[PDB]
Amino acid sequence: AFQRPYQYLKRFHQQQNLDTFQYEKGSVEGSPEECLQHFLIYCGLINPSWSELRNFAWFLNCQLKDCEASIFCKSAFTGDTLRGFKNFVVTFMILMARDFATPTEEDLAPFSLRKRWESEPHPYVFFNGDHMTMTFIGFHLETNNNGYVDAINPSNGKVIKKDVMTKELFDGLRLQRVPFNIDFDNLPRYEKLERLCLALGIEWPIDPDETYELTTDNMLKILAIEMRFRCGIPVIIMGETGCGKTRLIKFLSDLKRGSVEAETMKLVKVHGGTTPSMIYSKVKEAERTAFSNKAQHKLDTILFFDEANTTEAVSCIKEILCDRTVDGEHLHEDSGLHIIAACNPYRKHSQEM
Repeated sequence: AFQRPYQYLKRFHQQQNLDTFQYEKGSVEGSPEECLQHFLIYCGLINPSWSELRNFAWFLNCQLKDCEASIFCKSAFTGDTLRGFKNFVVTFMILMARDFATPTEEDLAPFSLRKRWESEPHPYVFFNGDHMTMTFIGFHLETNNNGYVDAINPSNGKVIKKDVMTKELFDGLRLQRVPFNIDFDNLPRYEKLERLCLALGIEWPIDPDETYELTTDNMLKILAIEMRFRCGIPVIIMGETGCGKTRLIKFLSDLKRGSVEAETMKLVKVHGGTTPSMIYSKVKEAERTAFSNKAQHKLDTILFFDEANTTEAVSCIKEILCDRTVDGEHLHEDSGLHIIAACNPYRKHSQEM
């Protein structure tokens, strides 16, 4: 997980071609401090933790794994004019990592002060695992006067990521007919559902509930959640009780299961009275249910914690997924279970209130 992004970014540091195959499964020469510094500099954070670097590492790992899952490298080999694409890839991965995991009264400074909201760009590109294409939601591309293409956002304008790549990649992908710059504010329900099921790696798209209007921001948040618990990053959703959260991942799980009538979404209401024993019991029972579902259907269940902040056991809600442990026993990485939690924001009342 820490190796492959290191192998790519070490060669990305000094501008060099990468047409030679990578992932040799053996450790090439590498030193601790050089890779540590390289991960530090390209992350954006000036004072990052170790968890943030781990999160960036797993995100790059999962993104490169998606890249090798598709046949883009093989198509580059067989078409013989597709290189330099990986440079645009890696630049965009830095961009979405900066969109993902670089956060930032005198006592709510760490908690209430939220430097980033949903009123920020979400340029989202995924290499789907079920198919051999790529999909884009949440951003637009526009050509510039220096021969390159810049990224712009809806409702405003922005000049992020100047000087990305040349025109040969654009010509190649236009030959491959991949949906670049598709605006989802004027697309019908069937096509948006097809794109969503293409992105989540879901086969045989079936409508679970037509009444669930699925906006562009809904693409962004659903795919962010799925990406978060695909790459292994803990899923904590800092949305107010106003925002629709339970319905969101209920819809996600309903699509994920497809047509089975088993129990795939376990909704645990977290609450002030949630003693730690409550949490371990619920997680263990849902973990046995996860064994059953994975063994019988090759299907992944989800354990969703509602308002997982009012309890005094938020550390219990943290250990189950940050370091993969429940009540002091190492949870099984093979088991198969997506544990997500929804944490309420922090803000004082208005003084008159």
